[PDB]
Amino acid sequence: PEMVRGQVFDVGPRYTNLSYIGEGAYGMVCSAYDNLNKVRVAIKKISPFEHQTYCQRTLREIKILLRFRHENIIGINDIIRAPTIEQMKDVYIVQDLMETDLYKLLKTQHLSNDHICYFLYQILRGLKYIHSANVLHRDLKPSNLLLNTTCDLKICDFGLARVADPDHDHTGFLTEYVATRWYRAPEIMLNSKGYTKSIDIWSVGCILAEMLSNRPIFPGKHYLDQLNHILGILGSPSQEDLNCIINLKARNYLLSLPHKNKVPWNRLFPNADSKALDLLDKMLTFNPHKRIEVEQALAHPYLEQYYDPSDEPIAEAPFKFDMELDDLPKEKLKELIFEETARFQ
Ligand SMILES: COCCN1CCc2[nH]c(-c3ccnc(Nc4ccnn4C)n3)cc2C1=O
Repeated sequence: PEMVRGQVFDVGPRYTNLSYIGEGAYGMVCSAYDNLNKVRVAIKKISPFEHQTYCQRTLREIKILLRFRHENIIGINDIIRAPTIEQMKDVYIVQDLMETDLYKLLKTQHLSNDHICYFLYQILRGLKYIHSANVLHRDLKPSNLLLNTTCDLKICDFGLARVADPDHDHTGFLTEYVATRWYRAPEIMLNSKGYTKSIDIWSVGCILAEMLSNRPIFPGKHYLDQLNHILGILGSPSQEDLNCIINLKARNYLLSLPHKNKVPWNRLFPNADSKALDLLDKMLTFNPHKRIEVEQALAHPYLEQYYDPSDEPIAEAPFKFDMELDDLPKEKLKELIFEETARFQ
């Protein structure tokens, strides 16, 4: 029973020599050596039983990963848990280990156009699969994109993922959101619950911009400030864009703002590929209905050297509907997690 960052990892003795990788609100990620497999792996400790919201997120993450199988998406190799519900205090997800992530890479390394193009293709390829399953990632950011030495890319962290619900997306002005702020689409702040696929596309665009400059494009200091940054670059929303916002609080705030003109991408990224800037423009579109879709993004001239529809697979068993996990108490949710993880025992 080794310890990391104050946390006890009951993964011994099959897994030994734990090293810290990252943290979350209710979980921790470590690397370890898999005795009898002769390889180093990644192990995520999850402790969601004390909170209903966490139990919902856990069941969804596990359910998705267990059904997903794709080169550009992190899979589950094993799941460690106590033999009984009474003894089950945490859940350990074992995954393949990746050398690093894009967050770590961008802090130190300048990316060549070839790398940017290749990284972006792999993200969209993975995302095509995700969206074909009727799933939304809802937390795509550099620290959630893993890399190895040969530049293979894998999407990780399906903790905030859900089945898409387009008919129940509308909401009020400045309603609270759990996803990372810098990669949050403008509509989250104004009228969206983030239940549509276009939410992931915005994030990818934010990632593409960051790959171009090694700096976040919309670095809001806080929740209120995030929209300030987006509008500062994109400029004032058009009449057409404004008519899709029917919540009066949101629309009236937008109308109350001074006129601002759009800042051209070539002024922010003067060294960037002109085709890359074109694709970035369609990803970072204010109106979520006008925003480019994953399959369209792949067919974009910027990625023409990788684009192969036959080699970009989709899911065999897409999720029919989102589970009503919200209502269920921390107790029934635990029992469902227990049953989902039973096969690995
Ligand atoms: C508890 O947090 C939940 C959210 N979350 C945080 C970031 C993360 N990273 C890996 C992972 C998986 C495999 N390899 C790596 N490698 C790696 C990255 C950096 N440094 N290294 C070594 N990271 C899984 C997760 C994850 O799911």
